[PDB]
Amino acid sequence: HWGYGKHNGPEHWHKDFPIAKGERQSPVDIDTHTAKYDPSLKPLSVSYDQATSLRILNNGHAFNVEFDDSQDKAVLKGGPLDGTYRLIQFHFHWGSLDGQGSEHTVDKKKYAAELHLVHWNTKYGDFGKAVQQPDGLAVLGIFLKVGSAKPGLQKVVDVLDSIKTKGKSADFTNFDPRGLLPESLDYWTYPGSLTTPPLLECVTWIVLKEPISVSSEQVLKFRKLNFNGEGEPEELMVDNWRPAQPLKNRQIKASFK
Ligand SMILES: NS(=O)(=O)c1ccc(CCNC(=O)Cc2ccc(O)c(Cl)c2)cc1
Ligand SMILES: [Zn+2]
Repeated sequence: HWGYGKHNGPEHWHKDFPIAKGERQSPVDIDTHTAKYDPSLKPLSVSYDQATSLRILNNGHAFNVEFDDSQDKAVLKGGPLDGTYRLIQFHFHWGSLDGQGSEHTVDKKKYAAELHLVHWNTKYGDFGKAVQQPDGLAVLGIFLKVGSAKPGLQKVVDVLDSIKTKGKSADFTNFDPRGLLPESLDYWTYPGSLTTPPLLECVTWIVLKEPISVSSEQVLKFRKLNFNGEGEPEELMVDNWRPAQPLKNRQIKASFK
């Protein structure tokens, strides 16, 4: 099916998923000098105190740390968001080299990786229904640069050996996602889509200005994962990012000056 190779990559997705050339596709390049400061935006509220992580899965495209979203245990509110959005999972997109890997770019600059904390609007009952709504999801994006290690990410790095191939999963309870956040919550926001098929245009993107630093050794372990399943020829899971798409008729708002 779809992937990140030369024959099934982003350039090919539009054939099976025509929405790939849609009105509000993601990611996009964030031109910092074109974004408009919006004084009406309310403070962003990240409430992850009662977060309940459950499992980590290699789905052949990336790895997901899944949470229990049967109640409002971990939610995102405020900012450009109306209502409550529950955290369902988080994952990353990364490159084969430190100079590439992120999906969104800042003034054309590419980061080593990008973290996506996915949340769904509770007004819609379940994730499946939410992806069919223009304001169904809220994804918090965090850029990762290479430098000093991120203590809060090590627990994720150390379990990757147990889910090397597609389809593999492992118990991953008691993980605190608050350990992956930077100091500042300053952000940029715009209406977009999922960055992978089905590419549904149901996302309110909130991208933080401040990146987090991770060590070369931590990102190197991300690159040892496989796109393939067990017993199959090895294809390293690297460069699983979609490039920037046309902004078209959209405006990016900033929470800061
Ligand atoms: N890179 S990104 O923009 O943050 C991002 C985030 C999340 C997704 C997963 C979307 N999955 C489905 O749509 C399948 C589904 C369909 C019905 C369901 O009930 C359930 Cl649970 C799942 C893709 C990309
Ligand atoms: Zn993503």
